[PDB]
Amino acid sequence: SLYKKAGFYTKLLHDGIQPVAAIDSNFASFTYTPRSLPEDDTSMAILSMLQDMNFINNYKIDCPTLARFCLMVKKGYRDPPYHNWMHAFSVSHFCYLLYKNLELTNYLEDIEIFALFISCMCHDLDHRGTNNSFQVASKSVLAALYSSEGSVMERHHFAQAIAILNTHGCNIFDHFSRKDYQRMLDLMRDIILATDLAHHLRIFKDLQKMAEVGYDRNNKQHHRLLLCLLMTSCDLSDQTKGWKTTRKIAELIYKEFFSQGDLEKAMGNRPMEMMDREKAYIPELQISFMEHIAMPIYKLLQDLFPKAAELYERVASNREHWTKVSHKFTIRGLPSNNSLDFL
Amino acid sequence: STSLYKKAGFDEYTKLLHDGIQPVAAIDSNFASFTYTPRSLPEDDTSMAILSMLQDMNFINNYKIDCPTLARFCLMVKKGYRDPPYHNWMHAFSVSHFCYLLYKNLELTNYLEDIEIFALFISCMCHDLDHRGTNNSFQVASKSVLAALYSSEGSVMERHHFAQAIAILNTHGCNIFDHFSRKDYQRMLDLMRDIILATDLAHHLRIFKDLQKMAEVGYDRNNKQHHRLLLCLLMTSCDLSDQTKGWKTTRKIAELIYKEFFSQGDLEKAMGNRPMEMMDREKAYIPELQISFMEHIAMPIYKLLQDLFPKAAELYERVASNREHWTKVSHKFTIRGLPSNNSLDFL
Ligand SMILES: C[C@@H](c1ccc(C(F)(F)F)cc1)n1nc(CC(F)(F)F)c2c(=O)[nH]c(=O)[nH]c21
Ligand SMILES: C[C@@H](c1ccc(C(F)(F)F)cc1)n1nc(CC(F)(F)F)c2c(=O)[nH]c(=O)[nH]c21
Ligand SMILES: [Mg+2]
Ligand SMILES: [Mg+2]
Ligand SMILES: [Zn+2]
Ligand SMILES: [Zn+2]
Repeated sequence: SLYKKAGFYTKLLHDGIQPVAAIDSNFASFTYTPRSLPEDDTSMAILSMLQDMNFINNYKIDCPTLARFCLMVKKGYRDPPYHNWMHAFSVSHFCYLLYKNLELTNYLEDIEIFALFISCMCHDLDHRGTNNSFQVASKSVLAALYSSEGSVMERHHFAQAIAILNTHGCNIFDHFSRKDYQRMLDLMRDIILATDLAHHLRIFKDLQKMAEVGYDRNNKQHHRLLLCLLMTSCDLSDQTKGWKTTRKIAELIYKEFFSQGDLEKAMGNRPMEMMDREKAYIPELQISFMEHIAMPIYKLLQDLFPKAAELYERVASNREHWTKVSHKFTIRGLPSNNSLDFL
Repeated sequence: STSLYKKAGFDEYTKLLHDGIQPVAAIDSNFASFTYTPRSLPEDDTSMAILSMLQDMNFINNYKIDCPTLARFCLMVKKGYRDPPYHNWMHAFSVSHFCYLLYKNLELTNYLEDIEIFALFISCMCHDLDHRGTNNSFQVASKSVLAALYSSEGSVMERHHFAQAIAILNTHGCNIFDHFSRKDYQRMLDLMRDIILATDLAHHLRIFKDLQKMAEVGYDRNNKQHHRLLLCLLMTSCDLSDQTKGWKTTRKIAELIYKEFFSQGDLEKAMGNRPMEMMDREKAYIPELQISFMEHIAMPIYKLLQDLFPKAAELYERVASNREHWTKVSHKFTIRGLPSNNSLDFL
């Protein structure tokens, strides 16, 4: 359960901004797997995506400040199996896919799309590989600061994002008007807080009604709800990839969750069944997660954007794959080597 | 028709700064005492009294606040309250005055940061902005625009009060803190959000055990959570401070509270719903409701305050004394709801 922080540029300045097709001919496709990109190329890909969406030119972002900000955000992640920089990078890449494939500019303002992308980059900053309930249980300084207001980790992720903006030479919004600077902070706060599953559960009925009635671009609340839905669709986007990606991400998720369970046991507390390597049956847990959490989010996305149909179909297909592979997975927890390759 | 409460305008200035800011002793020699009843000050003098309190606490000088901006901000906040019997500007003014009394009598500068005390006072002025004379449950039942915006997160009215405070700061010529650094401006917004949200009784009940733990172990001025808990406790003590005044005040405030609550109950009945017993003029027995409110909500707040600040003992004693007064009333009060003339002057 020990996950380290790497700390407390010239390559990016020389050729950090590349045409996205040079990264991969399939880079702007829903079939691209951003985890296939070497970690050392991810900062360049972030700048390339911001350039391709034209935010660097439109918002007059200083490229050296943007390169420093990207490197700070990357260094802001610890190394647990799942909640690491490669996860934030892949969530950011999905936001870019939504911009490139769906007609986002016809639903949201440019500033809202920009905040969604930056929020994707920052949304799990300084994650400890433990959930909100663990923060409360371990009586952590994060729980001491935020538990009374809800969403302990998410309030921390936003605080970490603000701390990077306040670091000398990293403020990518430095030249914005006081009104636009504040608008960015408010959007980042709302979007990052939307990543707490408890928040999604509380607003589900309202997202359901928005898709039922129809998206109204003149309704400010519809913009807020859509941003919440888009953010959760980016956070769960590993489930929209191929079966091999889904299988590997289950391995990473459960290695992280089971380490939390082991730590709770060492503290003399009984963990939730899903975090207990002695009780959890991964295929059943993943089928339930896909049915209750991921599939409804992508079905809502399909209802608002017809071009998103393939995402829901992929999630449903990955759910069916777990049922078919469960006959070969006869154990609780993970195998001795923590790998699901045998499936 | 008694549920219709108007806004004076939409979401007296030159006159407010003509003779300069008044020293508090010129307003009243008893202005900084726990025996002062701020509801006695004429409503037209309240904006000047707010500036006078900010000047006496040295916030205008220490933060170099622009006096015309502060005068406009004060007038916008005052105009931001509707006219229900209890949740009107005189309540926000009285709550702000109590904050000032805590500053003067409990020497808060030895427990909290200057910016925290400043945010507490501003939050007191703004904490019930645009109140409709209804509770949070009513917003959900009436399917209001406020419930549509905030019901999932709880504290519907309190999130609205904070939003209204922010809208005033965003009005041209009303941003009293726009010269603050980005870090300090954010600190002020976070403090105002937390302090206003602490006025939801459900929030107070959730943090109650932690407030008791803090009072038991002892306040630590180096502990950030202790500062946050203390701000919540002080805000709740300001919000219920009418109970620390004389019996005449407690009796009048019961009249105002129940006129407001019963109008909500009548409105719920007109909507085909059965309201809470405390809001139903046909079921409510005011002396017992007030004894319960005092014993289970108000007295524990002033007891925690006394535990943390010995000089606050007189506040707890006064609240306990007003509770004993309701026990005396319960043996000479034979009606449900309020009398037909809506007056408790028969007491
Ligand atoms: C951290 C958590 C989680 C984060 C965020 C949201 C929200 F944004 F929707 F609220 C929900 C859930 N999470 N993430 C995955 C991986 C992913 F599916 F994303 F590929 C999984 C998973 O496979 N099984 C789980 O029981 N929880 C999982
Ligand atoms: C609006 C409510 C109320 C506000 C705020 C808080 C918290 F901040 F503590 F949470 C609790 C309770 N409230 N206010 C009073 C008047 C006062 F006592 F303040 F003089 C009363 C009352 O006499 N009886 C009640 O049943 N509820 C009352
Ligand atoms: Mg998260
Ligand atoms: Mg209130
Ligand atoms: Zn995430
Ligand atoms: Zn109040």
